This record gives sequence, C-alpha cells and structure tokens, in this order.
Amino acid sequence: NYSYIDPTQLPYDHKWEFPRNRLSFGKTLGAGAFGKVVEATAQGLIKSDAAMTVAVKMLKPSAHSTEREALMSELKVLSYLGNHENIVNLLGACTHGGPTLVITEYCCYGDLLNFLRRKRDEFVPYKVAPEDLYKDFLTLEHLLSFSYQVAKGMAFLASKNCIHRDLAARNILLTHGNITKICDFGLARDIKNDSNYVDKGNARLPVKWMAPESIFNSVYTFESDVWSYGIFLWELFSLGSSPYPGMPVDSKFYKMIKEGFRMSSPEYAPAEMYDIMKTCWDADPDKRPTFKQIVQDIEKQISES
Ligand SMILES: CCn1cc(CC(=O)Nc2ccc(Oc3ncnc4cc(OC)c(OC)cc34)cc2)cn1
Repeated sequence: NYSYIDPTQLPYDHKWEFPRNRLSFGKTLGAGAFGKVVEATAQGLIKSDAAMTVAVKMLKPSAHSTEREALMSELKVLSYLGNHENIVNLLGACTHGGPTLVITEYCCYGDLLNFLRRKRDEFVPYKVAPEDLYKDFLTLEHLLSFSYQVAKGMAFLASKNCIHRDLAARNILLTHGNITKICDFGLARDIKNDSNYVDKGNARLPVKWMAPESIFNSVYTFESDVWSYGIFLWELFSLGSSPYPGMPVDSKFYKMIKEGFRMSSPEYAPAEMYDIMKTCWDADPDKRPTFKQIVQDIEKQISES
C-alpha cells in the first residue's frame, strides 16, 4: 500500500488525542463502501472557548480488519508529515474508547473538480473588471496559481518519501484566499459508482491518471505521481473535463498508451504548461521532471506574467 515507507512502523503522537464527547456531527460530505467524511463542530479545540468546524473521517459498520488498519495507517502518515500549507492538515484524533476518528481542517469550497465545473461559464482568460470583481470570475492567473500550489505540496510529499497514488482534481480541496490543499478521500469515496475508476483484475483503479509502469507492472514511485500531475494539469486547463475524451478504457486504450499516444493541449493551456504535460508523460520515468523542477518552471512563468 506504501512503497518507500511502511506506515505501520510510524509512531502516533498522543498530543493529537481529542475527547470524542466534544464532537457534534452534522451532514455527510462524502461516503464510500466502508468509510465516510462528516462535517462536525469541535468544542475546546481553540485556546478560548470558541467552537470550530472540522471534517471527520470514520469507518462504517461494513468495514473489515483491512480498512481498520488503513485508517490507523493514514493517521500515522498525517502525524508524521506535520503541517504544510498545501496539504490538508491533521487537527486531532480519537483512538481510545471507541472506533478511530481522524480530525482534519474544513475547506469551505469543497473539491477542485466540482469548483472548475461550476466556474466553466464564468471564466475570463484575460483581466477581471473592477466593477465585476464581486462576481468572483475565475481567470488564467488563478489556474497558474493552483498548478504552482499543487506542485509545491507534491514536492513536500516526495521530500518525506511519500507517494500519493491517486493524484487528480477530485483529490484537491479549495479553501479561502484561493488556497488549494492536496487530500485523499480514500475509503470515503464511492469508487464503485464513479466512472473515473475502472475494473481491472480484482481492483477498481483510476486508469486514465495512471503511468504505464503502474498499469502493466503495479509499480508506484516518485515518477508515477509526476505522470498523474500531468493528467491533473490537463483537467485544470480544460476547466474540469474528463481526460482522453470519447475514449473508453479497453484493449485499444492500453495499446495506444504503450505505443506513445498522448492527449493534445486542453483549450485554455498556455504553451509552456503543455510543455510540462508532455515531459510528465514521457514513457521513460527517468526523463520526467521532479516536482521541485516543476515548481521552479511555474515560478518563472508567473514572474514573467
Ligand atoms: C495528502 C496527504 N493525505 C491527507 C489525507 C487525509 C485526507 O485527505 N482526508 C480527507 C479528505 C477529504 C475530506 O473532505 C473534506 N475535508 C474538508 N472540507 C471539505 C469540504 C467539503 O465541501 C464543502 C467537502 O465536500 C465533499 C469535503 C471536505 C476530509 C478528509 C490522506 N493523505
């Protein structure tokens, strides 16, 4: 489940322990076969007696030993990572006197994929009007900033020897001040009813975001996360369109990927962003850029713009 690090060997700092009786649950934000993410109010988490809204990940009674272990492993990884501005941050946990509860920060605008889809008809490639500034129009400047923030968060993950394995716009959250945060819905996503996940063997996998070595050899590395970032760039500069449009995942798809077929630039991508996508999609993982190199490339593009 984790390539370089074994999360079962990672420690859990008991400084994160929070009393479960101080949590009041609200609506369900997302749910899978064995897990769910719920909106909650945490009392006494702030130094003053002020309450705050949090997100809580938990298992359903349908979960088995495998899922119980996986939620505990997620908690250890989050505790091990520490705080980063471009990653969804750990706030606390409930490990004693009941099922395990993982408490993370609430992101007011939800997932990036749905945000892009809602903003599709309110997109401005050029500059926003001073009077129409209240309307909240999405611009090319916002898209370049989102690409930069996601590369930054990914460079941090790699420096900690962490591989995501499911990088996509659906696993990026949007909060205040146009801040994006890398996340992983994991067990709280209904993968059975999501057409972006395909039946391949005994698994349901996100094939259209996967590097060839992950599809044909089950290998996940720093370089395979870079390929998925390239697919995420295509989603972003297409304003949330599905990748490889009009093409189903079948024998013909696997053959074309192996033979070197690649998507052409999405409608709103600057040429230098499409240049990044092409290198992320190199058949040789050694020829792909690192997330650090991607960060430096986008940094130059922003300064020039
Ligand atoms: C990259 C390292 N890493 C982090 C993890 C843990 C993790 O990412 N868990 C996670 C993911 C998504 C969650 O869902 C939401 N959280 C906050 N706010 C939301 C707001 C929402 O709508 C307004 C909403 O709608 C559907 C969902 C929201 C909650 C927890 C694993 N690996």
